Amino acid sequence: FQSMDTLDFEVVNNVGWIRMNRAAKHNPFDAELRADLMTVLERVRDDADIRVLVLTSHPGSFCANLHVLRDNLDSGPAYWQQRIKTGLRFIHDMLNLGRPVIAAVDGPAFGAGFALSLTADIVLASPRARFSMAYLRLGLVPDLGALYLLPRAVGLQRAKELMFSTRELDAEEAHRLGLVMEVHESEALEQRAREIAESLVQAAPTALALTKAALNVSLDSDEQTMFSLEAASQAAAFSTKEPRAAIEALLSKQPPPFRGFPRRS
Amino acid sequence: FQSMDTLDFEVVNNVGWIRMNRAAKHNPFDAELRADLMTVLERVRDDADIRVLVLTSHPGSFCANLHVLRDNLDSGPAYWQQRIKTGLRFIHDMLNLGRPVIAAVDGPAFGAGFALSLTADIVLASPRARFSMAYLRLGLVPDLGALYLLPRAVGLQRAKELMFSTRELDAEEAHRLGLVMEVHESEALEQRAREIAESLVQAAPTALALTKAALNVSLDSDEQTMFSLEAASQAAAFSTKEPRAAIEALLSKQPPPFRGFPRRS
Amino acid sequence: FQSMDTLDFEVVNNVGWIRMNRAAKHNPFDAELRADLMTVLERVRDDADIRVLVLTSHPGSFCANLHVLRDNLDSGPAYWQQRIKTGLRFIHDMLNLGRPVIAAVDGPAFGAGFALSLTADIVLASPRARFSMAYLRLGLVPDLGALYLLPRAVGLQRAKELMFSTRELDAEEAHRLGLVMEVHESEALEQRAREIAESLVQAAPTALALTKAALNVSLDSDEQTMFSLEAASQAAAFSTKEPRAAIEALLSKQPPPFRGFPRRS
Amino acid sequence: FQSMDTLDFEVVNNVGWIRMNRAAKHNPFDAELRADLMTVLERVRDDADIRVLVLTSHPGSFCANLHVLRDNLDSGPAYWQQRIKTGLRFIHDMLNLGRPVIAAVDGPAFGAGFALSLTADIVLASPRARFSMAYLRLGLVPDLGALYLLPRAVGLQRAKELMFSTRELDAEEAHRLGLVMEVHESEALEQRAREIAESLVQAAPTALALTKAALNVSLDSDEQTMFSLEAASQAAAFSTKEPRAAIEALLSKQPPPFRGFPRRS
Amino acid sequence: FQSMDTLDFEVVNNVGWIRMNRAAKHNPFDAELRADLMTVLERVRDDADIRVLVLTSHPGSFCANLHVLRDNLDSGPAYWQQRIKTGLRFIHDMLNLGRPVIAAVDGPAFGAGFALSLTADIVLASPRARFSMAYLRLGLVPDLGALYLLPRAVGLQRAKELMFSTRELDAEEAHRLGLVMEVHESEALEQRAREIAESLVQAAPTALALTKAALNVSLDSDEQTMFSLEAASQAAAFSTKEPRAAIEALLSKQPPPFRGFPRRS
Amino acid sequence: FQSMDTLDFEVVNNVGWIRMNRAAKHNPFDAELRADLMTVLERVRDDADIRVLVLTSHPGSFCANLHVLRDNLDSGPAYWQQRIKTGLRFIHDMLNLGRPVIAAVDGPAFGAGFALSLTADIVLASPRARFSMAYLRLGLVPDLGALYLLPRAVGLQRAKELMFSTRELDAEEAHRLGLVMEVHESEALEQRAREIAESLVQAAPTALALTKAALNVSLDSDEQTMFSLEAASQAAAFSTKEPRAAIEALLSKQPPPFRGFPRRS
Repeated sequence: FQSMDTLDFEVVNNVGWIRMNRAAKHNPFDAELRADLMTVLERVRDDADIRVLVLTSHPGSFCANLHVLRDNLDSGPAYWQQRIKTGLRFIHDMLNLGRPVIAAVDGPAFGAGFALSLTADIVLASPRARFSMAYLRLGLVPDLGALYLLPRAVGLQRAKELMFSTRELDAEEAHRLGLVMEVHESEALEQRAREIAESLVQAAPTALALTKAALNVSLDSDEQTMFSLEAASQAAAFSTKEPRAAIEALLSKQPPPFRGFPRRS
Repeated sequence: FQSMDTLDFEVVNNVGWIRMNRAAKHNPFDAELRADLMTVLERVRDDADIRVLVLTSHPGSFCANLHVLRDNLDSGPAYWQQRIKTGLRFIHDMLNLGRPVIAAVDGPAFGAGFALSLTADIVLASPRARFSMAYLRLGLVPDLGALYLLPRAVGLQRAKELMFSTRELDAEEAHRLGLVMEVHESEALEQRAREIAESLVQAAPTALALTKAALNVSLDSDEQTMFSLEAASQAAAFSTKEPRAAIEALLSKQPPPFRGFPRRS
Repeated sequence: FQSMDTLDFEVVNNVGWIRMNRAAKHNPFDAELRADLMTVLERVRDDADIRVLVLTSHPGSFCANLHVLRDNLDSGPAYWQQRIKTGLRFIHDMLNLGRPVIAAVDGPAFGAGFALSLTADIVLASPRARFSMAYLRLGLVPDLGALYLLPRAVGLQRAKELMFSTRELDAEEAHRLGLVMEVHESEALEQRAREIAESLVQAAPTALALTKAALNVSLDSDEQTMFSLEAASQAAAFSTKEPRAAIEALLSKQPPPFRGFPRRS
Repeated sequence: FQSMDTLDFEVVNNVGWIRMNRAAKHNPFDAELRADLMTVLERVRDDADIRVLVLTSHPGSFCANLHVLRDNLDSGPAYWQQRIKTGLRFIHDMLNLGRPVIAAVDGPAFGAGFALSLTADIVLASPRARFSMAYLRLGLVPDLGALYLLPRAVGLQRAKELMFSTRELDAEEAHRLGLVMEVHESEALEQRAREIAESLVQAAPTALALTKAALNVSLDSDEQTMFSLEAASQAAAFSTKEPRAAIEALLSKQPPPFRGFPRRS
Repeated sequence: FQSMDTLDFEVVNNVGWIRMNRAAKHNPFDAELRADLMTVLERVRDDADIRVLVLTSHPGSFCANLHVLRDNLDSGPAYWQQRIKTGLRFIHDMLNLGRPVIAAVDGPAFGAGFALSLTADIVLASPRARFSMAYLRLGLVPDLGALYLLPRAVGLQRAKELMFSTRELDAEEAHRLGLVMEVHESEALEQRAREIAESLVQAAPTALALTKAALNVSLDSDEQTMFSLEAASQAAAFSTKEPRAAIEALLSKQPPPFRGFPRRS
Repeated sequence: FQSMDTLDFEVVNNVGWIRMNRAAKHNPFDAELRADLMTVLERVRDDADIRVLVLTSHPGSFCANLHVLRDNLDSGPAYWQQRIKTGLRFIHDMLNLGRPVIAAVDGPAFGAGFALSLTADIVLASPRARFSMAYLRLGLVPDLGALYLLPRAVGLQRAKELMFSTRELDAEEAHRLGLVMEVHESEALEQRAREIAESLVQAAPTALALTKAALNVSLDSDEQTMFSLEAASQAAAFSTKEPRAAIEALLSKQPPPFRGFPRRS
């Protein structure tokens, strides 16, 4: 249990809970939050027993810094090319994280917050969740990998309308579009994230990491490359203890350690 | 009309009907089914008069072998890398088949069965159809090209939730997501597959094969490559008899040989 | 204000209105329309003050030439490979146009017309709009980049069913599938296109063009390439006047010049 | 035979000779040359009897406009993004030209001239030929598709050293690196280009165009996509008269119409 | 030891020797050779103890069927699209073979023979070896994956000159271009192939197969995809016995089982 | 001037000199060297005045840890998948570094050292330089991005022979293959690296960084994507001071600040 400037981090039942802790400020994606998230990721890397992550906030907020923009308006192309790279190093790290990441969204996920939610493996939301890409309001292009991530979630035409309109997607529509897996009342959201995360603790870390890594590049790739990635990944999976444990159980007419997510209740 | 160990194959009105014939066992995707399907594909290749294929089962099943997994748990990486390749040779062959393939799903399409349904050009289902990727329950990564095929059907976020949750998609949701083209009552399903397949018999084999081949790689490719594929494909299509027959008919105020699928009734 | 053989072009409030003007003939995509559209694009390129384009028709039509096909049925592969390239030069130009293009569809968008609508950034439609790829009825493969564009809008399985069935998508389903952003009554359609287009006049031309160019290739590309494109694009955006104007306004508790699209009314 | 402001164009024995005609100015790649080259390309498109092109200059020059750069130094990102696109439209057209293009280089091919030579199918050079990418001397990135074309010719490491060093490659090294097919004395260069071009007149236009189009995208693509392009292209080639003529000749123990390039003499 | 119609197959010291046995006919790549090679590949798949393959011929020939072309000149696009696919199934199988393939070339490798040599992992040649792509002499595009394979070996410009010129590459130039690893006198060629093949018997089958599979797709892919393939492949390699055996040996100041190829002598 | 455990770092005339300082141990690529190199990269990022980097060693060595391998032989797939990712984070950072990196190689560059040299923009070597990929000797696949980097430098066939043979490339051959830009006597090597690095100090940081970023992804990409990257990059370059300074100088008949590398002497 560690309380940081921009988040609280707690490991309970092999689940790393990242609770962003500046709800009134809407947890802005600034250098301070980036640094705290990097600290979390480094702790996660060094500890295989942190099996699953939940990314969330105090209720009513998620993630949604103009002074730092103002101060750097004329800093020049070389500066901005590098500053974008700093942001992208973080997104790169999220996509490469070999643990499942569940985002629980109970407030605005705008700009950086929407990009952040797009790096999660599973997104759960309440009816309070709002998603928006509003960079064009600032005369800017979408950053933090949004140009890459959004079309892979919703297709080209939908990405275009979202980024040009800068409109807010509500939870129901985000669910309709497959950005959000399930919608729950605000008062029930954390428990659902808990149930799902704790179920994934029982899943094989190797199978999890390899499945995530392959899915994350699938739409960048081609048939033979993905077929070769499948072959290497399955070979790796079969050299772990989990398939035997699962197979023996099922042949003994018993349920395997990972049975999927718990039924909604 | 040939009755095999795992399927019955019948050609009627230029349509090859593949009826998997082990409903009680849920038509497991094993070496025996693979070999029988390969036999069918080889017969299809040698006979241009088998214009369309329907892949189906005795009602109540579709396609859904743990002993062979158990026996090979510690066979090693080299073995598994090769065994995955054997499976992938088959999927490669399905995707490369120059005839339209209609899958008619009236039962569970799980794991290999879901991958199999993903290789079809058109999927028809009843309310009994269930789709699931449950490899993670075994501590394994999805195989038979699922990592490649699923995101191309539903996008990255949806593929992720399906593969991590291992949940069952019902027919209605599969239709909503575009996996399934139409949902029909079990008692009406075969006749619809018949109507659709027999309509495609009238379509140009060259246009059909080239359209399928281009679509199958579209999302792996890029603008100039696909533009070049379009140019080569259309040049090839114009060197067949079908455009003349279709054009002459339409200019004579008559319907062309292929008018689309029959209206639902 | 210029009246051409196949369209009328009018610039009003920095919006270029392209009104195809052969409604009775359904504005066929022929050499004449291509040439007139090319003239428009060349005028747009030379005039940065034409900030947004609306592509539309006299009401009841959109875009939906068999004699030229008949006359060239046996012209040969070299001929057809080149003629396809001529068509594709135009589509290439549409996708590369650095201004937002709004299509307002109040009638059939068939074949070439559907391809044309797919090159727009935003599609608005009435309940009269119908979309269809019916090339297979002619024994031909889809042209004008449809094999490339359609799967990027709707995924592989949906593209396949649309192109094999040759069915007509109504406005409601096209909206459901994300081809169409909003559906409006025919009598209200033009005003909505007007409202949206005039709002985009306030958006930064640089941010607009760079966002469009990046989105248009996102699904052809990969993580590191798109990350590098993001970095270069943002560096370019920050060297324009619009971010300062937007940021100063927002820090002064005032709305920025571009606030998104006007609320539906 | 047409004499233009920046080139002379002559068709002799089905070969289109493009002779750039401002040797003292080193045939700068300006709006005037672009427009004249576009005129040539349009004439080539409309006339299938112009089977092969030779791109060359009065001896001692090839292709190697700072005032237009100076005048536009502060024109801004939107302007430059569009002006680059104008240049790239031309390069796109060169790469898409379905006729073989032979470049005969007897002088500096610098910047735009090097890019131009990279779009040719065959490059012949004299010992006077020099190749250089010197954009970095101007504080600029390489343009006219050089970032795309050069690594496909020489690999990444070599492209990097060339573009960072801005060094001049002589004919011998360019030949060593495969940029240049053959090196001939200045006094012999045109006749070799003539011999090679006239030999290609005998080659099948369809096979030529399809081979060029496939090669031009090969390194952008993947196994299954290129295999599908091969299949469509060969199907198209077999629907022409040339294979029969070639096969009949060879079975009659006679040489085919196209036997390759004439022996060096 | 099995003597077939088009080749003799012999396994000696864990090396599968494929000796094509129709030298006078230049071992034409016909249905008969394809079928015999497929038989070999199937035997190789079923026997992990066949660790390395050598593909060769009786001396003076390698691999270089016009009647079957003549008979099918007007068979049509659908036919040819399928026949090309049959050929490509074979090439696909060669590239996917998880054993190292050494080609020993002591004669013409023309057309199909050049494509065949391009699928090998290592090519050894004598001064008698000649390589040529001469499809354009027949009015055809290069087949058997040449459009894909050649640019990956030599770059775009070189592939173009080779395919347009249809010239013969001698051993020395092929070695210069990296097609050929080593050139040996005809009388010494087989022994060198023997030495190299028997050395690879000591290499880890898993590392071999995974390295080959990754290299074969590297130029089709991108940074993050290849990084993910590396991670999965190394994880798989570390679950084999060979690293321990190699590491223990080297730490004991002893040579590992695989030390590279024997010195030339 | 900072002396670290595995390297000394010195900034002289805007050039960051990285001098690896464990020559007797051959500067092994271990956690300690990685951490020190990361420290350097972080200092480079924070200081735009460190314009160019030289990566080198005390003479006689470059970069060429079995105990850490031995200790982790059976740590499992999940562990190794993550440890490979740690290594790849570093390589990713090298490729993304917006400053030119010159490697000066005066000794063995083996395994990790060869991968490291492949991330440099320019490689200079002495006749003492040796390059080798010898992972297969350990029963392992090449790591640190070698599977990605090597084919982009030398093509597929050459990468294969290098990785399967595990042979040592001498300086002369590495230069022949374009891995090495220039070969200099050991006693002259550092001064050449100095001359080249100090010349690049005069080059535009924006043009440098954008050119590097585009080249690094060129072979992963496609025509339209690279054309769009070119457009965005040039727009960014024109918003810097360097083009004006260079253009004004050249129009004044004076040399620009960056004239290329100094002549060899």
